[PDB]
Amino acid sequence: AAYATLITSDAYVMGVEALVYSLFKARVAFPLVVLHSSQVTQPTVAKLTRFCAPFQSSTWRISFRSVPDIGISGYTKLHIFAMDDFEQIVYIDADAIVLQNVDELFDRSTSFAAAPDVFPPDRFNAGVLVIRPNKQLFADLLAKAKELKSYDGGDTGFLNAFFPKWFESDAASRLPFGYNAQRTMYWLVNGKNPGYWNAVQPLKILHYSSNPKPWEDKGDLEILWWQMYTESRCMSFLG
Amino acid sequence: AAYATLITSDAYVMGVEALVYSLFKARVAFPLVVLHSSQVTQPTVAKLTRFCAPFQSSTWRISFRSVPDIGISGYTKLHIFAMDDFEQIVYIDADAIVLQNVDELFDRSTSFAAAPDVFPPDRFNAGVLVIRPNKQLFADLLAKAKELKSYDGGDTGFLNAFFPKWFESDAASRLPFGYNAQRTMYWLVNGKNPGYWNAVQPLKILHYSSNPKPWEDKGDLEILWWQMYTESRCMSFLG
Ligand SMILES: O=c1ccn([C@@H]2O[C@H](COP(=O)(O)OP(=O)(O)O)[C@@H](O)[C@H]2O)c(=O)[nH]1
Ligand SMILES: O=c1ccn([C@@H]2O[C@H](COP(=O)(O)OP(=O)(O)O)[C@@H](O)[C@H]2O)c(=O)[nH]1
Ligand SMILES: [Pt+2]
Ligand SMILES: [Pt+2]
Repeated sequence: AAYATLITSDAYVMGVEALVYSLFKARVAFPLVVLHSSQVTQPTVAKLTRFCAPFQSSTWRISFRSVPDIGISGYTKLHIFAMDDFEQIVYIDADAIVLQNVDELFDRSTSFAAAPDVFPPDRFNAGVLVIRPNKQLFADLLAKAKELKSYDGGDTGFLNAFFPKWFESDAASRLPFGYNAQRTMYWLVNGKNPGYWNAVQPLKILHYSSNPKPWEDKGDLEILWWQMYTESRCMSFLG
Repeated sequence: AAYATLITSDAYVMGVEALVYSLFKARVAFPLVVLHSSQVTQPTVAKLTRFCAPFQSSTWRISFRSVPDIGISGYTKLHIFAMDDFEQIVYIDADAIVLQNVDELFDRSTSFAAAPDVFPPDRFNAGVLVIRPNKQLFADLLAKAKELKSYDGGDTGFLNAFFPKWFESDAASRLPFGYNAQRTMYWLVNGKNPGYWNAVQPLKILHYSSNPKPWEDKGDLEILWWQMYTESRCMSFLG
């Protein structure tokens, strides 16, 4: 079992660093694999590998894996389904941070789990996926991605077309919102109805969906992201 | 089995009339019970009973039932759980309209079903409920409503505190969004991402949540509500 994340552009390296460190703080008991695609230049990989070295120990390994891009690079995320040297992968977008240990995600007995999106709430968001690799399933996702249109133009829209009955699936396959709390909801409800956000408990993974990404630019949640990233620099360089 | 709706103020009579007529157009094969509470004056009841008379036939009965208010009138909706001369009730808010026959809602074998809210998407909205009356459950809702706080100040927040594990329940108890398509989502996504709304298919019940209510005041969905209400006047008075 492993955590995985993904970087397909140099610019997202800071998101990966914030995420890596948040997993270190949470003391996750499972290794992490960082997938990087062709468009990520080698210096950025080396910089990221250096950043991560002080968090390596006998009890937690961070490893790196080159993966090829998948165009429509928008589908590069599909590679997790081919990572079949692992029985189970918990995948987290690089624009997310872990606030609390989520090791219990690996106790779900299902081949595919995801949390609801906000729009519409009976579809899932592809930023947090608990999957069991299956190279045959991977081959079918590759094929069907030349046939199925996505309602949001990206991997979330595609994966919902490939799994249109996710809302009907068992509770193991449907993660509570606190495992993928998208800031878009906070943006929309904080000024008027802050109680809607406070009802998301426990809040374990904060997802910084939509744009700009916090490293591309000061709301309360963005402040929380900068708290985590800058602490990660102190601990990497000075710890 | 019956459809039920609720009016607790004179001002909502137009919402009830739009809803009644939309159920007539959809040719629902189950009778409708309109609950009215103390605050609704008798003339408004008589006017509503007159409005509904041309839709009475040997094959569809609309009936009226006086119910007492339940304060915190915000909980008056809880009366559906005491309507135990019916095995099953499909409850619909008066600020909703039915676009397509929903008779299949009565085929769900569950005691309680509801559709997700948008905020957060793992809680349910109380505007469309498929329930099995149970006077004992009703007594407990009455009692627990003097103990449990609601995160939205109303019946939706209360019912989610009373049923906190709804998201984990089986598919029978979790209605697709198209059974309670709240216009708040359309308001929010139409200008930027209209494809999010178009992905809600089939769209069978349109819910005009938030304020103003369309009869209290011209977007595309409000135009759709006025199309239904004014047609209902023509058919009532002239048909
Ligand atoms: O320019 C990009 C776009 C995407 N990604 C990777 O693909 C994931 C999904 O894209 P993104 O999170 O930006 O989309 P959103 O969540 O806003 O829909 C990101 O988190 C990264 O892991 C990336 O590395 N660089
Ligand atoms: O002033 C009111 C408020 C509520 N209701 C009834 O209670 C339901 C729930 O209230 P509402 O739909 O206005 O709330 P919202 O959907 O905006 O949260 C309404 O649809 C009506 O059936 C009513 O008749 N008059
Ligand atoms: Pt993301
Ligand atoms: Pt409503």
